[PDB]
Amino acid sequence: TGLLDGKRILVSGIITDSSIAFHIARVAQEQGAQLVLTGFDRLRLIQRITDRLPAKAPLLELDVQNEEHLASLAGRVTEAIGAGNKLDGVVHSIGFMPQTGMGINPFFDAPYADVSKGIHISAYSYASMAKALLPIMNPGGSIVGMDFDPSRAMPAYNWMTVAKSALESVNRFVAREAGKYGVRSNLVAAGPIRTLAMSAIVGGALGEEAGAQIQLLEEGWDQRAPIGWNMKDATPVAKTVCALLSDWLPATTGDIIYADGGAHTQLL
Amino acid sequence: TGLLDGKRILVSGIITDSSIAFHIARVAQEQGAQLVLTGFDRLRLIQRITDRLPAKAPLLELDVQNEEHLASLAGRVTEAIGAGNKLDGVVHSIGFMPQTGMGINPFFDAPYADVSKGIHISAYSYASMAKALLPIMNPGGSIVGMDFDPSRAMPAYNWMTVAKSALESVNRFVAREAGKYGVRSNLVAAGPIRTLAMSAIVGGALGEEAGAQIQLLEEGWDQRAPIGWNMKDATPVAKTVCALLSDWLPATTGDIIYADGGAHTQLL
Amino acid sequence: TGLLDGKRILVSGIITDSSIAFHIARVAQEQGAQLVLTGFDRLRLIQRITDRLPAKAPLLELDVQNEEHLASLAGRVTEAIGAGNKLDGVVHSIGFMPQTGMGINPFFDAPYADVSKGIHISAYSYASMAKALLPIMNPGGSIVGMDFDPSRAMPAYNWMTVAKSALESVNRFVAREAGKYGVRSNLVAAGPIRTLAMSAIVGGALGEEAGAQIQLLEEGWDQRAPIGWNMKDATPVAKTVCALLSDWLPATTGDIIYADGGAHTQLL
Amino acid sequence: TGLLDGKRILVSGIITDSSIAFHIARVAQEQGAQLVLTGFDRLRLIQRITDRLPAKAPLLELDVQNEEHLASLAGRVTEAIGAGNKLDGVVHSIGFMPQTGMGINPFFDAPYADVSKGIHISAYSYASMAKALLPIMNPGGSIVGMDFDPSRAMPAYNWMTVAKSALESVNRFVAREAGKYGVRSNLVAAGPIRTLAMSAIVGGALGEEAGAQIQLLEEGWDQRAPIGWNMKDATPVAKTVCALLSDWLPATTGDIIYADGGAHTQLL
Ligand SMILES: NC(=O)c1ccc[n+]([C@@H]2O[C@H](COP(=O)([O-])OP(=O)(O)OC[C@H]3O[C@@H](n4cnc5c(N)ncnc54)[C@H](O)[C@@H]3O)[C@@H](O)[C@H]2O)c1
Ligand SMILES: NC(=O)c1ccc[n+]([C@@H]2O[C@H](COP(=O)([O-])OP(=O)(O)OC[C@H]3O[C@@H](n4cnc5c(N)ncnc54)[C@H](O)[C@@H]3O)[C@@H](O)[C@H]2O)c1
Ligand SMILES: NC(=O)c1ccc[n+]([C@@H]2O[C@H](COP(=O)([O-])OP(=O)(O)OC[C@H]3O[C@@H](n4cnc5c(N)ncnc54)[C@H](O)[C@@H]3O)[C@@H](O)[C@H]2O)c1
Ligand SMILES: NC(=O)c1ccc[n+]([C@@H]2O[C@H](COP(=O)([O-])OP(=O)(O)OC[C@H]3O[C@@H](n4cnc5c(N)ncnc54)[C@H](O)[C@@H]3O)[C@@H](O)[C@H]2O)c1
Ligand SMILES: CCCCCCc1ccc(Oc2ccccc2C)c(O)c1
Ligand SMILES: CCCCCCc1ccc(Oc2ccccc2C)c(O)c1
Ligand SMILES: CCCCCCc1ccc(Oc2ccccc2C)c(O)c1
Ligand SMILES: CCCCCCc1ccc(Oc2ccccc2C)c(O)c1
Repeated sequence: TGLLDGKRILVSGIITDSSIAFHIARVAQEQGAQLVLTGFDRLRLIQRITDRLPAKAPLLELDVQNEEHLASLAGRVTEAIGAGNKLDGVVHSIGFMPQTGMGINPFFDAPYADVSKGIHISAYSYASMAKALLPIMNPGGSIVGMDFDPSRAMPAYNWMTVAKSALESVNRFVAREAGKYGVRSNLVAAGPIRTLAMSAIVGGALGEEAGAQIQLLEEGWDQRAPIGWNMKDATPVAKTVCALLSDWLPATTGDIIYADGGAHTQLL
Repeated sequence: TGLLDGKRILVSGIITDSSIAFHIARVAQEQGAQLVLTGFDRLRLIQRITDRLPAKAPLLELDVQNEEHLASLAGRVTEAIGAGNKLDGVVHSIGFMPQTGMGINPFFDAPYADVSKGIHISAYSYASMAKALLPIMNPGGSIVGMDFDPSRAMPAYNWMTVAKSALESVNRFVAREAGKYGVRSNLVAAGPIRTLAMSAIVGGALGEEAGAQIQLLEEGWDQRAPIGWNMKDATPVAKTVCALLSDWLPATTGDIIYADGGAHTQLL
Repeated sequence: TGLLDGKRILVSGIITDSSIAFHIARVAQEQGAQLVLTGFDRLRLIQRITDRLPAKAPLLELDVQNEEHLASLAGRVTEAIGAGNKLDGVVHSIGFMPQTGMGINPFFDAPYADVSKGIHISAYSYASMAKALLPIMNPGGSIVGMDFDPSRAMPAYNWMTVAKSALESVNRFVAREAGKYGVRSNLVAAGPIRTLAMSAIVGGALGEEAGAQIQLLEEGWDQRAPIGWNMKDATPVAKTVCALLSDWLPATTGDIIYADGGAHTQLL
Repeated sequence: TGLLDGKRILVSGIITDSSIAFHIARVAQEQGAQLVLTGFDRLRLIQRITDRLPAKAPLLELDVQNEEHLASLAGRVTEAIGAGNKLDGVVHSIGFMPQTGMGINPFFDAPYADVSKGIHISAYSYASMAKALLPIMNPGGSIVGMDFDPSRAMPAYNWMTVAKSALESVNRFVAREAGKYGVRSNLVAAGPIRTLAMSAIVGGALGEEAGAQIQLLEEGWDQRAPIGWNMKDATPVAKTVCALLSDWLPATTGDIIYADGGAHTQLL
C-alpha cells in the first residue's frame, strides 16, 4: 500500500515542524518507511518536535563538522536498525551559512572562515555522510540532498548560492561512488519554503522589511511557476524526495529534480 | 495498491511490442491505471500487439498530422472512458524522422520537407496533443513526453536531435498552458533502448557495422552511467514515466527527468 | 590595424540601418573586412540602406527558402570575390515567424504551416547556408548566427523560442561539418534590440500598449544585466560577432556567446 | 596595432614557463599590453622565468591566502603602474587543490582542511582579487578567470571539479559587483593543456599509467572537438583570454567562454 513500505530511511535536518526534513519524515512514515532521525545541537528541541511525527523513530546526534560523530554513525545506525539490516535511503536536509555570507551583507565582505564553515556544512557534508552510510546501504537504495537552484546569481542568497553550486558538483561525484553499491544519489532543488533557515538565516540578513521582501519572493515565485507556488507548504517538496527514495525513479542518479512549481523553466 | 490506481491514462505511440509506449502501458496497468491507447496507421497490428497487455484497453486512431483526428480526439476519448470522466494522464511517445535526416546519411543532405515532417510529428504534435486533451484532463493531471538529451550534437541522431531540442522548448510552453488546468507537462529523457525504432529505423541508417555500433553505444552508456545501463530493458524508463504520471512529483513542470542511468551527469 | 583586415565576409540579413546585420557589416568594414552582402525580397530598399555602410559591397539576392538561390550562391559569391579567393567568414542574421506564432496570439493556435515556415527560415537555413558556403571557406574561417536565449519559456516569444532552440541544435551539427574545413560555427545570443523584426513582428503581435511593454522589456533587461543594457544600440552585439569572425576566438565552436549584458546569468 | 595596445593588465598565476598565465602574458605583450605580474611563493623563480617574456614587467608578491597581501595589493599595483593610472584588465589564473583531492586518490578520503584550502585558493580568491582591484579598474575593464567545465563529474579531477563549480558561481556574483564599476567578469573554460600542473601535480596523483592516460585524454578531447585540440598548445586559450580583455566582447559578463575546441558541445 505505502510508497516506501518496509524501507529503512535515515532523515537528517529536522529542527522544527516547519523543516523540509520534518515533512520528508512525515510523508515517508505515512508511506510506511521505518526511519532513523539525526539531529544537530538542539537535541531536546528536536526530540520534542519529532514527537509530532506520525510515528516514533530513534534520534541520533550528528554534527556534520564532528569527525567523531561521522566515524561512529554507521555503527550507531546499525544499533538503531539491528545488525544484518541496512538502509534503503538517506536524506541530507542540512545547511548553514553565517550572516556575513547572506542577505544585504556585501558579497566581498564575507571572510573565508565564514564561507568555509557554510560550505563544510552545506556541501562537503553530503560526501561525508555518503562515505559513512554507503557501507550500510542496500543495492537499489537512494541518497537525496536538498538544493536551491544556483545556476544564476541573485540577491540575498549570496554565498549560499556558491555552496549549492559546490553541492551540485559533490552530488555528481557521490553518484560515482554510490553506483558501486547499486545506490542512487540525487538532489531536489526546491522552491522557497517558510522554514527556520528562511526566517532566521535568510530573513535575519535582509535587514528591514524582510517580511515584505519574503512575501515578495513568494508572489514572484508563484507568478513564475506554471502550476503556482505556496511557500507555506513543504508537502510537494517532501513528496518529491519520497519519489526519489522509492523504486519509481530507478534510472536517475547524479541528478537534480526541481520541485519548484516549474519556476526555473520560465523567464517571466 | 498500485502507483496509478484509479487513474485514467491515454498512452500514444505503441507500434511494436518493443515500443517504449508498450512498456509504459504494461507498467501503468500493473499499477492499476485504466488506459486508452492511440495508434498510428497500423491499427490492426497495434490491436493485436496490445491484446498481450495485462488488461484490455480501448484503442483509438490518431495520426498527429491529421487535423480531423486531432479535432475529434477529446470527444472520442470521452466516449472511450465514459462521459463525465476525465483523463489524469497523457503519454506522448511519438517520434518520426525520415532516415534521410538520420545515421550515416550526410546532415546537409536532408531536404527541409523531410526535416519538417519530422519536427511536425516529433515536436509540434506535443503541443497539438496537449491542446486537444487539456480540456478533458483533471487538475493534478500529468502530460509526459519522450526525449533524448539533445544538449550536445552526436553521430547519427542528426535532425532528430534538432527536433528533440524543439520539443524541449515546446514542453516549456505547453507547461504554461497546462498550469491553467492545474496540469503538469514534463519530458522523460531516456537513455538508448533497443526498441525496433532504435535498431531498425535508426540502425537502418547506420551502415554495415550498425549492430556493433549499437553494442558499442550500450557499452559506453553503461560505463558512463554511475548505476549502469541496459539497453535491452525498457522497465526503468517506463517506471520513470509512471512516476511523473503519479501524484509523487506534483511541483515539477515544464521540466525534464533523465532516465538514463545518470549518464548525462558524467563526462567519462 | 583592423580586427578583420583582409578578411572576406558574407553578411546576410540587412533590411534596414537598425538591423543587427547592418551594424555587424558596419563594424566589420571599420575593421577592414571586405564584404559580400545578401538580401531578401526588398532588394531596392536593401540597396539604398546598404549605401549607408562605410564602404561599397556587392549585394546578392538570397531567399533561404529558395532552392535555386541556395544552389547558385557559392558561384555567385565566387564571382563577387574572384575565382581562387575564398570566404573567411559567414554571418547568418536571418529570422522570421508568422504573427500566429508570436505575441498574444495563443501558443496552441499557431498552425504548423506557419511554425514550419518560421523554423525553415530561422533554423534550417543556418545548415543550408553552411552547406552552400563551406566549400568556398578558408581554414580558420568562422560562421556566426544570431540567437535569443530560448532555455526558458517566456511571454510573446512563443514559437520563435522553439525555432531558436532548434537553431542552437543545428549550430552544433554545423560545427561538426565545418570542423572538417577547419571552420568554426557559433551563435551570438543577443539581448533585445530595436530592429524592424522587434517592432513589426514582435511588436505587431503584442496588441495594444506594445510600445510600453517593449519599453518595459528594455528596463527589465537593463536591470538584470550587471553592465546594463541599451536596446537602442546594436554596436556591442556587432562587436561580439566581429570577435567571433576574428582569429581571437580560435578554440570556440558549436557554441553560444551571450552578448546580453550578462542578463542570462542573473535571476533578479 | 595590437589587440591590447595601451591597456594595463595584471596577470596572476605564472609559476613555470608552461603556466597558462605565462602564455596569456606573452600573447598580451605581443598585442601591446603593459603588464603587472603577480606571483606566489617562488618569486625568484618567477622573476627568472618572466625575463623570457617579450617585455619586462614588474612582478609583485601575492599569496591569495594572505589578507595583508590582499589589503596592500591595490596600492602596490598603483606604485607599479604609476599613481593616477588604473588597470584595464585582471587575469586570475590561480588554482590549487591538495593531491589528496585529486587523481586515483579516493574522493571520500580528502579531508575538509584540504578541500577548503583548495576552494579558498581556487574559488574564493577570485572574489577577493576582484574586491582588491575593482577600485583601481577603468570602466570598460575586464576581469578574467580560468575554469575547467565542471558541469559533469569525471575521473581524477575530483574536488577541483567542486571548486570550479564554486568558482563559476562566484564569477556570477563578482559580475554583479564589477558592473557597478562598468567592469566585466568572465571565466575561460579551457580544454586540457599540458601544463606542469596538469602533468606533474594532477598527473602526479594519476598512477603508474599516468602518461598514457594523459595521451588518451588528448586523443579523446581532439576527437570530440569539432575543430580538433592540441594539449601541447596554450596559444588558443591565451588568445581567448586576450579576446575577453579586449573591447571586442563588451556585452558579456558573469559568463563563461569555452576555449576547448568545442568539445563540450559534442556527446561523442
Ligand atoms: N526553505 C527553503 O526555501 C529551501 C529551498 C531550497 C532548498 N532548501 C534546503 O533544504 C535543506 C533544509 O533546510 P530548511 O529550509 O528545511 O531549514 P531548517 O532550518 O528547517 O533546516 C536546516 C537544518 O540544517 C541543520 N544543520 C545546520 N548545521 C548542521 C550541522 N553542522 N550538522 C548537522 N546539521 C546541521 C540544522 O540543524 C537544521 O535542522 C537545506 O539544505 C536548505 O538549503 C531550503
Ligand atoms: N528508443 C530509444 O532509445 C529512445 C530514447 C529516448 C527517447 N525515445 C523517444 O521515445 C518515443 C518512443 O520511441 P520508440 O523508441 O518507442 O520507437 P517506436 O517506433 O516504438 O515509437 C514511435 C511511435 O511514433 C509513432 N508515430 C510516428 N508517426 C506518427 C504520427 N504521424 N502520428 C501518430 N503517431 C506517430 C509510431 O507509430 C510509433 O508508435 C519517441 O519520441 C522517441 O524519440 C526513444
Ligand atoms: N532584435 C533583437 O532584439 C534580437 C535579439 C536576439 C537575436 N536576434 C536575431 O538577430 C537576427 C536578425 O534580426 P534583427 O533583429 O536584426 O531584425 P531584422 O528585421 O533587421 O532582420 C531580419 C532579417 O531576416 C531576413 N529574412 C527573413 N526571411 C528571410 C528569408 N526567407 N531569406 C533571407 N532572409 C530572410 C529579413 O530580410 C531581415 O533582413 C535574427 O536571427 C534575430 O532572431 C534579434
Ligand atoms: N592546465 C589545464 O589543462 C587547465 C585547464 C582548464 C583550467 N585550468 C586552470 O588554469 C589556471 C592555471 O593553471 P595552470 O595549468 O597554468 O597551472 P599552474 O600551476 O601553472 O598555475 C596555477 C597557479 O596557481 C598559483 N597559486 C597556487 N596557490 C596560490 C596562492 N595561494 N596564491 C597565489 N597563487 C597561487 C600557482 O603559483 C600557479 O602560478 C588554474 O585556475 C587551473 O585550474 C587549467
Ligand atoms: C532570498 C534568498 C533566496 C531564497 C531562499 C530560499 C531558501 C531558504 C532557506 C534555505 O536554507 C538555508 C539558506 C541559507 C543557509 C542555510 C540554510 C538551511 C535555502 O537553501 C533556500
Ligand atoms: C542515433 C543514435 C543515438 C541514440 C538513439 C537513441 C534513440 C533511439 C530511437 C529514438 O526514436 C526515434 C528516432 C528517430 C525516428 C523515430 C523514432 C521513434 C530516439 O528518439 C532516440
Ligand atoms: C517580447 C519577445 C522577447 C524579446 C524579443 C527580442 C527579439 C526581437 C526580435 C527578434 O527577431 C525576430 C523575432 C521573431 C521573428 C523574426 C525575427 C527576426 C528576436 O529574435 C528576438
Ligand atoms: C584531472 C583530469 C581532468 C583534466 C585536467 C584539466 C586541468 C588541468 C590542470 C588544472 O589546474 C589545476 C588542477 C589542480 C590543482 C591545481 C591546478 C593549477 C585544471 O584546473 C584542469
